[PDB]
Amino acid sequence: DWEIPDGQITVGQRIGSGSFGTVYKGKWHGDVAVKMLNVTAPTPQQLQAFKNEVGVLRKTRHVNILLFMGYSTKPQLAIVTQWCEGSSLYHHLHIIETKFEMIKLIDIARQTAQGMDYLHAKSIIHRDLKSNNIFLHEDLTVKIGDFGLATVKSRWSGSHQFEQLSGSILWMAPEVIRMQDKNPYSFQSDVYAFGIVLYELMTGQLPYSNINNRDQIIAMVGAGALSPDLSKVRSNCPKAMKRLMAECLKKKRDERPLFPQILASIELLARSL
Ligand SMILES: Cn1cnc2ccc(Nc3c(F)ccc(NS(=O)(=O)N4CC(F)C4)c3Cl)c(Cl)c2c1=O
Repeated sequence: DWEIPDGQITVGQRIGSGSFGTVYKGKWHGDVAVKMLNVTAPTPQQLQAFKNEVGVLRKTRHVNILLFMGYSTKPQLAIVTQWCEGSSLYHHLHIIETKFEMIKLIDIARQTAQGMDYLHAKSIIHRDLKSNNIFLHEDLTVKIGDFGLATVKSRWSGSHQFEQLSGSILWMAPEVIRMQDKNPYSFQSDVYAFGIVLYELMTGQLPYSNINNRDQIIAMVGAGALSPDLSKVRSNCPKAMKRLMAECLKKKRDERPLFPQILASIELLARSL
């Protein structure tokens, strides 16, 4: 069973407190990450819902997916994963401004597509792909996290949905902003978020960095009147990668490619470097 009994995890350094929980470094058969959920004590029905969502996590066994290791309840709800040695892509790109060579940028994109292709092959929609939950383990291996607990994060009363929106807006497909079309969360909305990660890798920037006001971003992207400025792509970005990024970012979701195609395009342009 995957529940870790209380008393076994030792909590260490606080890594950061986001919209939905706080991550600590921990000790449990070695280094681990422990994400304490920022939520009210669950009801019996909610506790079962939480365990059912852990069922989704358990479907993932792939080197580009952050390794689920266990969960806690009786201290308070928590998800335990491996500890990644290194930083998130957000930290590299936008905080410490690591200067990756293009070959490495493409390899990070390739591994991220590899993990997303695996998730979609297991019928998992990520729903919140973004660079601060893509980790570069040992500066080599991409690990994708923060897809766990979909109903917990989006449906439970008091799950900080307003703060989650602020933290996700830059990666959010126009139809997820509006929530009006049928099944707004889809493989294709994950593709759009991945296109924004491609924009981050290939420009070094967050999209819309000339628009100070998140409130204009949400309205203008949701109305179909704003999209990332691909003229910011670096001069050494392969044309085929710029073309792929534009496809993933299409406003009309039915026009975006899915990850087998994305992965194949990236593998091809990586050989052609
Ligand atoms: C520097 N450093 C190093 N190692 C880290 C490891 C994990 C996390 N965060 C984190 C978490 F602690 C638990 C669950 C998830 N996501 S998850 O529930 O979907 N998870 C994927 C499994 F399948 C279940 C995530 Cl992302 C961070 Cl933040 C760091 C970090 O900052």
